[PDB]
Amino acid sequence: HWGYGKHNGPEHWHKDFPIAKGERQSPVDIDTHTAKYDPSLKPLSVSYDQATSLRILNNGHAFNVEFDDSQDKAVLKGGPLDGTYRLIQFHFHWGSLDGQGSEHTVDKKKYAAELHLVHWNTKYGDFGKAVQQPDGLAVLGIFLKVGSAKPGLQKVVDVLDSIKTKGKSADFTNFDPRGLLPESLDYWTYPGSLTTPPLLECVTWIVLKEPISVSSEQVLKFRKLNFNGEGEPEELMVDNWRPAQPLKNRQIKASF
Ligand SMILES: O=S([O-])[O-]
Ligand SMILES: [Zn+2]
Repeated sequence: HWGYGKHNGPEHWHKDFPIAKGERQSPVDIDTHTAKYDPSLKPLSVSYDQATSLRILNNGHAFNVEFDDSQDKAVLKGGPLDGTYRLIQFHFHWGSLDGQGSEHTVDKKKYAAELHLVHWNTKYGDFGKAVQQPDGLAVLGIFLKVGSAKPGLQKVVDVLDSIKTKGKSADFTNFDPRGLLPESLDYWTYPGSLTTPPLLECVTWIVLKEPISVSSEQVLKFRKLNFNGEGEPEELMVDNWRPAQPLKNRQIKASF
């Protein structure tokens, strides 16, 4: 099965998912001198006051915080988006070391981790239908740098103990995604895909300029998770990041 090891790593995915070599693959390197300031791009609109977190799950490649997406409770609009995108889940990508973890890179600079807030276009009625469309998904990308602790993240840090191995889930209600957002909403956008199999090219990437800082110890607990199921040989959940893919003439636009 696909994973991040030498035998089932990103360099092998193409065999099972040929799209791996597609035209709008993610992630990419964000070259700051090359991105284009586009003045016709609107401010992002993040309405998360009504978000309904449900549970946290270890799915073997990361941990997903899942939300009730049966109604327009936590949504994203504006920016380069047309229509309403409902928040479904959020997860991270992190490294074995603080000098790596992020998927996206800024001027070839890698951050300690990358937060992904996954949203789906509501005119397609369900997540499953949306991944089949060019504009089915909106993914908010936030970088993590090691510094001071992030208040807002501790609730997550605390439950990781209960979902140590693959297939474990925990109740995780009343969690507010707002405590994960940076002050500024300045962004870069490009059309890309899912960063994990099936790597479908259904994403409008929205990558935030301003990183959020988290402490060493916060980051250390992510690294305690296991890719493996319970009663199996232990394999620490580390470096679950896909390297940068060719931009192939796509244009990266900037809101600033
Ligand atoms: O949401 S991204 O990792 O496919
Ligand atoms: Zn992701």
